[PDB]
Amino acid sequence: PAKAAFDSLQASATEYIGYAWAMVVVIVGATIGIKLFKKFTSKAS
Amino acid sequence: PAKAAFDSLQASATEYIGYAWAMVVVIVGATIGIKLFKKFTSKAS
Repeated sequence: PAKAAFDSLQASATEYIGYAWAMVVVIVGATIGIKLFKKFTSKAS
Repeated sequence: PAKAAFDSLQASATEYIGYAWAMVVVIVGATIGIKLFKKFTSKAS
């Protein structure tokens, strides 16, 4: 029982890591994009 | 008669001790296993 329990728990943890990574990638890309747009547009002009 | 009676009684008691020990070993192993699984899985996560 411990075998299956721990294996399923690890698999679920890995999937959750995957979804979390996708979401943080999206969020971080958006925030760095807005910051870079602000900085470049402000300084270059 | 007392010789045989007491010897048979002691032998039967010893066998009963054996079966009882086997059963308690199984039960205690199971309960400690479930408790340890709960504790480790809860804390480690």
